[PDB]
Amino acid sequence: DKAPSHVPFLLIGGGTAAFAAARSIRARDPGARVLIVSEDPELPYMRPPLSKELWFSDDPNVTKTLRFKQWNGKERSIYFQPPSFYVSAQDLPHIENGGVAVLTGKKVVQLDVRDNMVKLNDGSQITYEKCLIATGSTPRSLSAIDRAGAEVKSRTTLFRKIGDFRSLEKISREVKSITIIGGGFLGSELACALGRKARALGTEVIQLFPEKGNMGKILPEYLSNWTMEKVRREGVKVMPNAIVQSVGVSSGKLLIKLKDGRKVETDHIVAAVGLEPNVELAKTGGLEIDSDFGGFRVNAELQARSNIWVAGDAACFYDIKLGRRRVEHHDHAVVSGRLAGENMTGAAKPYWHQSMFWSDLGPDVGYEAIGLVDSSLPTVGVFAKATAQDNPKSATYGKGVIFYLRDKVVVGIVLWNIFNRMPIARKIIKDGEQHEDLNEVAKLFNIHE
Ligand SMILES: Cc1cc2nc3c(=O)[nH]c(=O)nc-3n(C[C@H](O)[C@H](O)[C@H](O)COP(=O)(O)OP(=O)(O)OC[C@H]3O[C@@H](n4cnc5c(N)ncnc54)[C@H](O)[C@@H]3O)c2cc1C
Repeated sequence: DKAPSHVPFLLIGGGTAAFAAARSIRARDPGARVLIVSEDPELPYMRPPLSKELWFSDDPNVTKTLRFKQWNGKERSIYFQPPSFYVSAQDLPHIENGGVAVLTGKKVVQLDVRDNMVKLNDGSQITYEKCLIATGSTPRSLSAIDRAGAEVKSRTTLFRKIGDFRSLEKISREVKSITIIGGGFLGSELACALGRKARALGTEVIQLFPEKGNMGKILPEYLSNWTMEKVRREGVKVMPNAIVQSVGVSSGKLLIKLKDGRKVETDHIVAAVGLEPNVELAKTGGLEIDSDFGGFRVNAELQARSNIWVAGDAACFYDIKLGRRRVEHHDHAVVSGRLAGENMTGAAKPYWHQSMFWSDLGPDVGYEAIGLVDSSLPTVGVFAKATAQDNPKSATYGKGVIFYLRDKVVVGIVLWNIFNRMPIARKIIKDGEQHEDLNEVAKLFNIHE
């Protein structure tokens, strides 16, 4: 497949924000010709199932089919659309009423804003009328791993893509002990997925991290501690307050030394320690990056320059209500991709509809969030006992709401085992009231007493 020399809409990166923008552009302009350039070999696909539902499939071919059952048992593909949705890049200029093409296996390596042109890694050049940068993020590594040898590096997984799901799933069936470094939602999701697999055979899964509990940077202490206990009960050796000093090999085994003196022996490492946005194109492009939040600096309309927009993980945007931010979540990529697509077809609209976040630690435990969520912000938590419907599966102390406050106004919300109430949370954040009583506000989420 060969890119044309010119395309009206060029989308750089072939993930969630690009796919959503393509969909939005085609809705706004049913004859649009849209080219997605994607460095990966696969068509656009969603990432969340890679750490969740693909692990809970009992079909041993799931690795090949990439089809998963949602918690409620409905089956679907990780791909946003099948191959029949797309047209070829070479045919894109000619097909009547246009289409969406994906040039896979190609990376955009230079952006020339003045001449509305990009160059690919193979030396082809493509001129565009409107461009979206949707390049996503790259995993941080741990310095202790960077200092270790090549064997350690080759037995350390940075969990991002289909290839990683496949490689780690295989490892899971081969080794006796896997260690996850990182206490965030992704680390914790992998801990639960791996712990579930380990269970039949009682093999070992370790999760270690510097905080006092799982998701300690986002959740307050009570709930972070509650979450750690839940992960432990999934059959995981959880080691909080753990700072890695070094990692080496010995007797074929990986040896992890912690600052506090503890040592861990394991067969494979998964490092889930957060991300950096992929801003390589900003230097050739002369595009500003945000030194406070990372990412391309764009405005409330996701716009960087006259015919360049940025969406998804890579976009540091101005939120008129909540302030400048960069958000790295699936629904944000959907919302911002869609918005950029509308703005690329004349919309001129600001980011307004607040995107949400979720995480499931199996069919039985679910979190959703929206707005400014950071455990350093003042929080107020209101909780209750869970009913049988308060879990991710049935949706399609055991529950509660956490309010995140700034200038005594709710700027963020976390819902713990409370589903189908995101719109209420969104409306509370939108209205920016000073609430006399957050226990009264908790009643909007069916949390009483
Ligand atoms: C395992 C996993 C589980 C997750 N679970 C959740 C969840 O439960 N809930 C949630 O809210 N969020 C979740 N996320 C986060 C969510 O997937 C991301 O926020 C989302 O993928 C961001 O979309 P994006 O378009 O910005 O980037 P991506 O979807 O990452 O797409 C960027 C694509 O562009 C490619 N690319 C980069 N640079 C170039 C270039 N120069 N040329 C060509 N191609 C390029 C990249 O290789 C990549 O394929 C998860 C992420 C992972 C990895």
